[PDB]
Amino acid sequence: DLPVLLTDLKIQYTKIFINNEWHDSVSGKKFPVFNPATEEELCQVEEGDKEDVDKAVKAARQAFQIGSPWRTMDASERGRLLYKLADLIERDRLLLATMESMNGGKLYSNAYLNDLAGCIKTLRYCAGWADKIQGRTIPIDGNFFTYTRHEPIGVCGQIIPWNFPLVMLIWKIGPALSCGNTVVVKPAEQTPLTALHVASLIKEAGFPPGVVNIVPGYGPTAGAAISSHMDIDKVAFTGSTEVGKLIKEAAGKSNLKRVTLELGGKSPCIVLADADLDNAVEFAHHGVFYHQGQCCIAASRIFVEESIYDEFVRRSVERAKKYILGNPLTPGVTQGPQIDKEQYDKILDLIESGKKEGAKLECGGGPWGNKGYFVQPTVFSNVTDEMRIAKEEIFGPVQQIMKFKSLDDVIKRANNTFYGLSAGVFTKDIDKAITISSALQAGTVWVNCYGVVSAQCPFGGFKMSGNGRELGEYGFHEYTEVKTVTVKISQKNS
Amino acid sequence: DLPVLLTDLKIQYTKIFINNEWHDSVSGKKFPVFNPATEEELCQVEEGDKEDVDKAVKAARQAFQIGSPWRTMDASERGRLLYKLADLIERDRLLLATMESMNGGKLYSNAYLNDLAGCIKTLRYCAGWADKIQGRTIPIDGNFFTYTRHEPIGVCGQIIPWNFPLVMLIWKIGPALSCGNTVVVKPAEQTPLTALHVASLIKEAGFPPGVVNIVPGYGPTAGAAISSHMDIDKVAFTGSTEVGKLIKEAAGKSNLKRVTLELGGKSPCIVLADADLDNAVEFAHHGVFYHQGQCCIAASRIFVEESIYDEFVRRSVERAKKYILGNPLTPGVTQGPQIDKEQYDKILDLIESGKKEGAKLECGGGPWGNKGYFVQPTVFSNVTDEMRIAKEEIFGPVQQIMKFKSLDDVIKRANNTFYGLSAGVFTKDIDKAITISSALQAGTVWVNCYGVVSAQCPFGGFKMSGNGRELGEYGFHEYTEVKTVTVKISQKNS
Amino acid sequence: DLPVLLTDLKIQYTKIFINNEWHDSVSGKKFPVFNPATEEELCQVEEGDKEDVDKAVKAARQAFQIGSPWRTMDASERGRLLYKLADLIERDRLLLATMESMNGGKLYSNAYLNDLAGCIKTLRYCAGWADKIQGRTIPIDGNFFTYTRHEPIGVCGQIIPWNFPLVMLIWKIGPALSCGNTVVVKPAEQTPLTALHVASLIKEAGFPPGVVNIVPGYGPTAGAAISSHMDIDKVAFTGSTEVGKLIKEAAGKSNLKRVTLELGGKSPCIVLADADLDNAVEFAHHGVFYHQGQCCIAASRIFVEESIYDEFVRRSVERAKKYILGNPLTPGVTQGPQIDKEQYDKILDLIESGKKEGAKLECGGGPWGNKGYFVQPTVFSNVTDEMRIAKEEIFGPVQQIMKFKSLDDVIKRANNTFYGLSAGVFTKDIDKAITISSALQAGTVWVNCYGVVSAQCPFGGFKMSGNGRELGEYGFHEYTEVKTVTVKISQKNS
Amino acid sequence: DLPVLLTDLKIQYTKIFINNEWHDSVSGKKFPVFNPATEEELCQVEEGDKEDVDKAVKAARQAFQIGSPWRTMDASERGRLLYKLADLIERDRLLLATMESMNGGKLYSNAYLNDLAGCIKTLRYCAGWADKIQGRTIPIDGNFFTYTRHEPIGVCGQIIPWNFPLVMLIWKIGPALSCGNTVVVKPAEQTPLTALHVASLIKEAGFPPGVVNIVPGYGPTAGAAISSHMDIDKVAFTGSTEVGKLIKEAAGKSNLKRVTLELGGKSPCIVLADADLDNAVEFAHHGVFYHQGQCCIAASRIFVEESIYDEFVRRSVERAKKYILGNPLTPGVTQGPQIDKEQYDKILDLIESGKKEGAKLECGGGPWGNKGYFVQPTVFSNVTDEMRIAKEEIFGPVQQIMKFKSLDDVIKRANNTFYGLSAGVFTKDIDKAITISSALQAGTVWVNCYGVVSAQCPFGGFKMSGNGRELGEYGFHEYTEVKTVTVKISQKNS
Ligand SMILES: CC(C)CCn1c(CN2CCC(C(N)=O)CC2)nc2c1c(=O)n(C)c(=O)n2C
Ligand SMILES: CC(C)CCn1c(CN2CCC(C(N)=O)CC2)nc2c1c(=O)n(C)c(=O)n2C
Ligand SMILES: [Cl-]
Ligand SMILES: [Cl-]
Ligand SMILES: [Cl-]
Ligand SMILES: [Cl-]
Ligand SMILES: [Cl-]
Ligand SMILES: [Cl-]
Ligand SMILES: [Cl-]
Ligand SMILES: [Cl-]
Ligand SMILES: [Yb+3]
Ligand SMILES: [Yb+3]
Ligand SMILES: [Yb+3]
Ligand SMILES: [Yb+3]
Ligand SMILES: [Yb+3]
Ligand SMILES: [Yb+3]
Ligand SMILES: [Yb+3]
Ligand SMILES: [Yb+3]
Repeated sequence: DLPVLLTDLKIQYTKIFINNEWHDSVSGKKFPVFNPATEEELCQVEEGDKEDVDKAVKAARQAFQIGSPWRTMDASERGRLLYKLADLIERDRLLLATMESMNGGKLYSNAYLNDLAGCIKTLRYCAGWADKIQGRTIPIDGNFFTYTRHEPIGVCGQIIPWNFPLVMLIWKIGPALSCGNTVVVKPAEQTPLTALHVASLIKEAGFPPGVVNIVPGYGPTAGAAISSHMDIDKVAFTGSTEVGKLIKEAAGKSNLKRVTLELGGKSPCIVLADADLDNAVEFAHHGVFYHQGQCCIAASRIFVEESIYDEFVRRSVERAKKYILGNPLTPGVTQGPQIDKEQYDKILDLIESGKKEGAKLECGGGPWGNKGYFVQPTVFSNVTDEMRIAKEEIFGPVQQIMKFKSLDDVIKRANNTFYGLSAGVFTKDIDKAITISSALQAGTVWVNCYGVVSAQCPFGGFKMSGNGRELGEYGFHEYTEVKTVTVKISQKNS
Repeated sequence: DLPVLLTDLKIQYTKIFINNEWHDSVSGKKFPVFNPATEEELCQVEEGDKEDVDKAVKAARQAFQIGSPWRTMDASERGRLLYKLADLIERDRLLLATMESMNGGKLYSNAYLNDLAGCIKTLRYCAGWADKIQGRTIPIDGNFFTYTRHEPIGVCGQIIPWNFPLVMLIWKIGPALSCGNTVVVKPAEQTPLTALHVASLIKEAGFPPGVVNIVPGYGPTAGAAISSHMDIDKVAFTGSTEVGKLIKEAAGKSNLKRVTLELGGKSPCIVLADADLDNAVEFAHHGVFYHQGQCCIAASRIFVEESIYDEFVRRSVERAKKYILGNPLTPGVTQGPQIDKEQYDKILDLIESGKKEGAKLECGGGPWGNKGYFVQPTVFSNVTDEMRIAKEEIFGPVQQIMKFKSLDDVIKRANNTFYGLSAGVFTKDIDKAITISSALQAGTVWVNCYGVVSAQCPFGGFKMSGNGRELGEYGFHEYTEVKTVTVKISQKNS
Repeated sequence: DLPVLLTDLKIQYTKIFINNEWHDSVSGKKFPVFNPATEEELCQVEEGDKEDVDKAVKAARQAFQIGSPWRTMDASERGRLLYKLADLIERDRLLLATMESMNGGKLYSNAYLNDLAGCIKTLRYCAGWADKIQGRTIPIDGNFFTYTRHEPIGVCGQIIPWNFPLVMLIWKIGPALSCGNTVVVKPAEQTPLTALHVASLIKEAGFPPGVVNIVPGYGPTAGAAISSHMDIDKVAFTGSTEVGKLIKEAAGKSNLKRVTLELGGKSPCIVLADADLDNAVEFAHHGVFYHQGQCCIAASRIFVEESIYDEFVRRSVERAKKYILGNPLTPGVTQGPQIDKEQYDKILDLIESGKKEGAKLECGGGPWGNKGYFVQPTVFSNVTDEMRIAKEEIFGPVQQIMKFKSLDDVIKRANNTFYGLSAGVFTKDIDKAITISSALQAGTVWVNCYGVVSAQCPFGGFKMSGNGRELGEYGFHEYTEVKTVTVKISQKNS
Repeated sequence: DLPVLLTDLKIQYTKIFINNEWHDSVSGKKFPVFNPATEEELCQVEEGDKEDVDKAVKAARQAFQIGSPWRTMDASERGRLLYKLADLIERDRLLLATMESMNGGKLYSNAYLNDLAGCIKTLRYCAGWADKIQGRTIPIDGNFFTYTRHEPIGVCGQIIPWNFPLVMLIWKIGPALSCGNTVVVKPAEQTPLTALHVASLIKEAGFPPGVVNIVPGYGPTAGAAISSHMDIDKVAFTGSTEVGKLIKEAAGKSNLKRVTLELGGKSPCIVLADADLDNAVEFAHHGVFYHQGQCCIAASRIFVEESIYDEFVRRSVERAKKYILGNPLTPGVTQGPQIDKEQYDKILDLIESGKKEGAKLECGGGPWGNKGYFVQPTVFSNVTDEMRIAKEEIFGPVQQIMKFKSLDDVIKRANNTFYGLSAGVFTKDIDKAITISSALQAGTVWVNCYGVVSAQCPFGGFKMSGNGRELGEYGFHEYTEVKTVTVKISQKNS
């Protein structure tokens, strides 16, 4: 059931958010925000820089001080605030989904039914952990009483990507706040709008001032200022592996701040001859085409056993030829635009290498429309491991299909990459499902499905697809700092 | 009870250890190892470089492959191997302590009674975790069965310091092996000898070849090769904050390998007027003077409430004037040398800044002897927060004592540093012990004691004193990589 | 004789200049330009970035191609264009000086009589070199005819400082164009306006399109894009030593582009007992106070022989107390503001270290007015070599005076710095003038004067005050690339 | 006429040379030096490191002090010392050529007749410049007397390659010493021996102590110590473009030391249809095959007009098939080994890409012998611009031959590279020789010859083949620092 907003969307919040008030940039400058489906400017937003990241950090530091309201309130009350924030987002679900769809080029049905549901559910999940973060008492050698505190780390810098602006904002602030941190958030330059609306709801919910600060701006200026800042205790980043390496270097050079990264992928699927073919086709399809291919976990290499390869390719091409391109706000439209020109260019470039290096083009392979950053859904068969479209993250609607005959070999081929975010295995055989998923060097392995992500389980990459995990019980460890307290006593007893 | 070796020590193992065999360096070169108490060359050891770090990593990678003996053996058998290795070290306790004492300038009583006991106990602790590392089953939304595997990460590069060579070797390899990793270890250039003996025992114990590789050599060559290597999954390092920043940058630039660091400190003690004065004096003393001040956790800033300050200083100076300097192998000797000339120079330099910047010199303040890197135990009173001896890690036998009158102020002063490894609080008041230890930005806080370290509890720094934790249940998390497996099912039931 | 503009200044040129046309920024953004005497915004200018630096470089590259008008025109015609440009600047002298004075906080008398005269004279000087740049014929061994061509290098990136915007623009483009290069100029963010007016005159004079491109914007964005650009053959920069090191690193990492730097100073004067005291006082005064101390060559350490030290200090303080602070456009005003807040802050910070570290404050030492970045002219006597005000470039109206008794010693003290831009020697003795000036590690040494700079002689630093020389016959070498052509012949004759 | 040494060579000088005395390394370590034709160790040499580079620099700095013998001696006497050093090298010509041939794998006829003749001639050339380095007197505006001093820069760090050890040592120290600098030289790790012999002759000739210091050792240790050293005024380096970028970055980060680089090439020849075909074949052949292809200026891309392409290829292959591989000390042998395994590997790797990417292999293409680093002389025809063997410097005996039909196009292809060291043009037409050589982006262009290098003319690269020039009148500018002295006078007269 898909309700819609019964009034044109008005853009209201466009300023820097620090200490629960709206700030103009120190420079005075603003920057444009565009709608990727029309290339039209939607509004202008205040441009944060080093100078503004400093006001946000001083505020975050102040709200983190011993004796402050955020440090002294019950953990259950931190949880309460988070639940309240989720209720408010549920209240503004129609406007946030529309804003998300219009700003981020995201199908409104997905924005409303998937993105907003996931934001609300993940916040509610995080809220429940707040008063269940516990340390330990430990039977140390000698006459001592030893316990641990799982304290918040402190001021956390959090850099949000443009592909899932609201979801990723909540994946970041949810755990960080549940554990008792304060945050300085830099949403993507392309997609700052939904974050600023959420900021208004953070103020409404009653979070103490300085606990969440949101500084829209550019990666090279505001993002660099975060990663190199001397009083930021931790940085979290989701984005390309390329920028991830710069983040990790900047932390090193500056103050050795803790770093977690969720980066790109070139995630493989392995489809065995005994698999339910239609199920494998459908999940692998959605796996690569979801949100215009703009997912870190895109199933961008599909290995299919030789004897069912032809039939897999046929059914796959058939599914890809059913899309309807257009503005993501209109019902019936099933493929929106790419986010922007850089991405658009990179994708078209990569599609050309495919054709040129000699992959079989099954459909698509060019742009679409007179306005927007639209790419036709594209399928390549007979792709080989040396081709650019098998090595590089495309981040576009471009599916690679490959054959294999030997299982040992295809696992080595699946693993033969610096990436390692996710993978898929399709088979009816118990032993193969368990042994293959154990052998894949990937952070999440799906068996007979793909792209199943939930707040209850940890998510992150092996190798250069990331450091650390988000969500689940695990993700909450990355947002605490462990302190051991050891007290001399006259005599211990077990 | 202090038994000794009834024969002169012979140096036996001096080569690179890869695949359970002894290798000459690829270059052919060797480097000298000296005895810091006599400045005499003890032997020559094979010098590992990039080219040799590569042979060690290829071996570690091979031993980590799916289907290998180390990957397929029962976790309980990994535990068994570790227990066996501890029994062997217990068997060679006399020779290892002597080697440690002679190579590292460490008092033989401490080497035998503390270092060797700690190595054996910590290995036995780690051995017991091997088959108790568990993942989770998770009640994800939707019709799915989801579980996690806590897999080993892979090839771990581990860089050991010179101050506690054997203990730190075991803190590194214990957890790493218990979790199922393979390792490439680079002991300190000053102190490679005990590591190479342990390597012989790793072979005797029956570890599969390639599971532990030990490559002696230099930081700038062998250490840099580890930190920048493209097929090393994680690096662990203990040493200075300065080198720690280079390690973290190199990981960033190369392959985004995971990084844990245990770095320096400028650890404070706060002594309240109600404290047991003699107990506080004794622990603070040992806190700074242990092993010639060459401890990351040195209690190098001691803040004492004004009304008991004079009496604390008097008793402290009294204790410091009781040492007997000499070769650490002779009974009755209670202070050995510094490790080497660089450290010796840095310490004497820093002692001069004290005198010059106008701290009150209470005893010591110069070198000792005609041979060795000996520094007189040194105490400064009326030290202030701006002095070099209050800001910089000395890593030498040099105690700083300071007064305070206001508790709020002294906590801010304690916290006013980029370091954050440890701290001490001395008081009889429950509320003060709990509230002060909560307010200190330090990884371990001792109450009415100092320097109490055990395998059962996690150890690591806040801020620039480190990233991550070692030992305890916690340390074992840093040596696993979490994989989520999500399986489509027809219907789930709770 | 000081004529003035008989109409209010209107700001006309505010856009990016590429191929002799005005361009909006690719982003669409603009940035404010302020008047430092009132803190009022004067106008907004188009903000160039990487994306716009690329349009400028492609244009510069195209105008440099073999067969193009700029490459094929007579060298004498390049000279003609430069003379014409000087005539045009002479025509617009009143408006350019006013614009300079208003935008850069520069006394109008100096702007009109010194800056504009220097621009015109230096351009005319450079114009005369164009057809007098010659290579060589060389009597190589063997039967060959060998000659050299002194070709232009190619596309030169030139980054202009804010202290002398027009003068430095001409010091850069004059030689570069005379030698036949094409340029991409990034004026200072504070002072882009006069450059854009000159650009209009470059178009009027008839330079081929693409020979001069001017891209206003920020150092970290537009300046970094220049220094790291892959198709820029050379970068010239005047500014702080700090940024200079980044420029030189960026050139290294990118394309090994040639680099010339004119950086800061901490320039000394040595005043001997036999000097003409009044002359030494007057030149040393102007030496440090010229343009609010905002000169790379500021005489910021004045060493005066003990027996005339007191009298030198008295006369110096007397001269410093005669200033009249105010807006630089009003006659009678003799000290304008500092350029901006960062500089203002740094200066006030440094003045405090003086007082605190215990220099004798003779006058000044605080801000002035309710608007503007005004600092009172400040004099310190009894300054010593360890003080911050003796080691750091202040770049403000702050004079340091020091005593000496031994000539050997004071030369070592003069030289005891990483800087080395300039120095002054005041004496009546021939031998002392020659021997002292030979012994000073400085690029320009004045004898019985200071701050005498002319187009005919080379200007640049020793040590960390710069690499290379500007102006004179010398400066023209830094803008050519030497090609040797060796032709096989049957028989050579002398 | 080829005389030989009438006794087996004995290796005599193997230590670090500082202040005209022989020093053991501070570490105590030595490193092996091998004979590339037999893989046999020739001797061991003292290994210099940071710690030893510091002793060399302190010595160089002391010898450069005002009032020292090297600073105060007549320039003509610096010249005299250099002439004397050349006479001594002429005296030891037989032993130096043998040492060169044995250590560097260089044909003895070439070592004796070319390398040693070039060393002696270039030193004699440099000696004659010493008292002919002059500054200027300059007609500055105003009443001033202005002159310039062309002073030595100071301590120059000089890093010598392994391909022409003695020649390049003299190209570096000749100009540097003639201008009055002091030097710290780091010969290649492969080829330190001839440098150390020359050092003995520098002492014999009577150079003041500290004027030349020679520190054998490794690039990553001794070479890095030079490039990053804080009291070294300039660094000169010849080697790969890759290391060149590190040198230039290190200078930037450290002390902004001046930098000159002579780096790799991928130098083209253009052979027009009207050329003397046999002459073009012979020079292009020697151009690529000289010293086993181990020349920066290797003619590694030969473009031949279509109508004479086949005949050029035939004649070229014919010439390449006439070599005799073996130890370079035996008469009749015409091709020695490659310098070492790394180079050997890189060359064989690159030869494989040729075959694989589909160039026509005309002869060679594999290794030779059971000992040594020998590669068969290799010729490829029908090479195209995208192939690895057309883009990458091979530095081995591997000739690339390509066709062209359009002159405009082939000049663009010649220029379409980041390299730019040299080029060759073969034609009988005056206009084509002049216009083509003007259009080539190369530092040296030969017409109807190749590889003609002499002390009288400047040598260096455009683009990423280097910064600056060596030899000729020009090279001497890179070893001076210009000081302007401006003296106030009552009245000037022309
Ligand atoms: C990493 C994430 C944002 C991917 C988005 N996504 C969703 C919806 N998504 C948002 C709410 C999330 C939450 N609960 O927070 C649950 C997951 N569905 C997907 C995908 C997907 O990337 N791919 C490849 C898919 O195939 N499908 C089906
Ligand atoms: C970090 C560590 C190596 C410090 C060494 N240490 C020990 C003995 N040590 C070795 C075995 C370790 C184990 N169980 O692994 C237990 C701890 N005792 C100490 C200290 C100490 O540094 N300081 C400051 C002290 O005051 N005391 C008393
Ligand atoms: Cl477009
Ligand atoms: Cl478009
Ligand atoms: Cl000593
Ligand atoms: Cl000593
Ligand atoms: Cl202000
Ligand atoms: Cl102000
Ligand atoms: Cl070999
Ligand atoms: Cl071989
Ligand atoms: Yb952009
Ligand atoms: Yb378009
Ligand atoms: Yb050392
Ligand atoms: Yb000594
Ligand atoms: Yb600014
Ligand atoms: Yb103000
Ligand atoms: Yb090597
Ligand atoms: Yb071999």
